[PDB]
Amino acid sequence: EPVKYGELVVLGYRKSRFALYKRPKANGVKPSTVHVISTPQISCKGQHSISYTLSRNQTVVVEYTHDKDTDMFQVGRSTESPIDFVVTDTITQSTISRFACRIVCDRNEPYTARIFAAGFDSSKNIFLGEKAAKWKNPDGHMDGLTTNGVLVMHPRGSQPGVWREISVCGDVYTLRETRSAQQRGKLVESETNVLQDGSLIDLCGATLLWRTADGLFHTPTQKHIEALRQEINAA
Repeated sequence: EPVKYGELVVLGYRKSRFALYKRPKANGVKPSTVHVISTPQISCKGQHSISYTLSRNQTVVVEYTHDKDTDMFQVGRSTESPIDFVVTDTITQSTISRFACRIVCDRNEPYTARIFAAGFDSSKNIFLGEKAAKWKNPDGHMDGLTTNGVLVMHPRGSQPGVWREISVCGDVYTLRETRSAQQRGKLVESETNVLQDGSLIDLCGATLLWRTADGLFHTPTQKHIEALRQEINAA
């Protein structure tokens, strides 16, 4: 009983193309207890945690727990243990993040893949410092954007679609004024962070092509070569 979620492919113009398979024992996490605390002078939890540091005092700490029905896959430029696919730039300095983003996959059918901005570090942490876009929504919960952000788009199946920012909790947002301003975009309550076949993900410095399991199983990505170049003409 082997199961492949799908595949990642680095668009040209540390490997080429990373496939994703349902790991034996669930990797996934999902958030729980929240702690809020002020301080004259970053902090977190010896577990999976995300830290939102609002003032020079108050800091929210969302401590993530084991999720039974999901697998996590981390992408970024770090080569430490928690990164599952190392992505280098697609050329000076270095734009991509060490822990760019997570791909969380449902372990039961139809094995949906969803993307989240930021990956946990070699310490189980995401840190969101003052100098980075954050907020609480009416839902009650905290959320933020990564400094550069993860941008996702999906084309019409004809193709070139619209680019969007992914928060650190899913939630789709319209682009910032300019790529990475502290001023975040606007919510899109009606779009999700689901990766449908042939979605594009810009990690800021590299682009990746998501491919659904059934996706590849019907069309080879070779036929989609021209469109991807016509569509990468969105930038």
